[PDB]
Amino acid sequence: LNAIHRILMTTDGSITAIIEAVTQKKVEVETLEQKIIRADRELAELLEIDEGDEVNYRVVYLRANGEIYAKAISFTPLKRLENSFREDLGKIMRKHNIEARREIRWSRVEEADLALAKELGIADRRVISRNYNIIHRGKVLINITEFFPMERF
Amino acid sequence: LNAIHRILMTTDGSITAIIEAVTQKKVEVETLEQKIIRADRELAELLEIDEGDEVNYRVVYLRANGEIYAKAISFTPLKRLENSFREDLMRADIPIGKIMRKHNIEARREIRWSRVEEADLALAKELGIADRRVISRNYNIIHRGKVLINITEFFPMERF
Repeated sequence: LNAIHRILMTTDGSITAIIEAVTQKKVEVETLEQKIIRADRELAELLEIDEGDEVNYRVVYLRANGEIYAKAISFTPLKRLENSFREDLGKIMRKHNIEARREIRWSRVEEADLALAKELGIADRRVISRNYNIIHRGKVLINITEFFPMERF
Repeated sequence: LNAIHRILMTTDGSITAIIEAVTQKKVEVETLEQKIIRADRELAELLEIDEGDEVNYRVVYLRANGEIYAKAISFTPLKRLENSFREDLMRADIPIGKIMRKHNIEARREIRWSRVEEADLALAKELGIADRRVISRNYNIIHRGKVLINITEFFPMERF
């Protein structure tokens, strides 16, 4: 673990700002899936909503230079969206002046299922992964899981 | 400019966490001073409060080893605080970040400057630095649409 790796392991700051500072390039987001799904029991618990509530499920790459620096999976309860914010669905957040806090649930170094390894196009299969909530008006607004290919940082 | 300097320039995460990661040492926060001041015109404007309103003024060091990795200067209008938040601030030894976590403060940030300078002789002596370049930043923490805290931070580039 180098110094960037260790900052990634512990930070509660924007991961896009870190990527932009490291690469000195703007992050480009590619959406790989976006679906409305119904929350099961465990997802309902995580998002503090009722089982069967609608949740926006999104999978993305964050690119910088032209390489993938993160893969990110998010769950956003629709019940929780202001009507403007809903039609739009971090860029949505600075744009709407959203006040929130971040709750880092876990972070870890791991391999890196062979699927993910091939997807990201990495030789060294070590990734940092983390999970956090974005808390707005005292409730989970978004739960985010992120994967950082270590050899890229 | 290295990657860590550039991270420091833009980050909205805990500077305490970043220093502990870079050094792999625990940081100790020293509150050098905490005072009550009355806002003059420029402060009242910075904080959008009334001239004469009471402001908590706090100067802090982040040390890792025995070396200063950051100096932070904060202004916090006392009227903008709930009772228990205010008392925690008055306790003086509880870092601002911890106070906000403890009270579940939701916020956003507005950066006012983030730049490389250009440290005068006194700040250089104060930090104990040969190369005088520092990252200087200033931002407001906005809560409930108002300025909760204005924070200035100096990081000696030498230590990173």
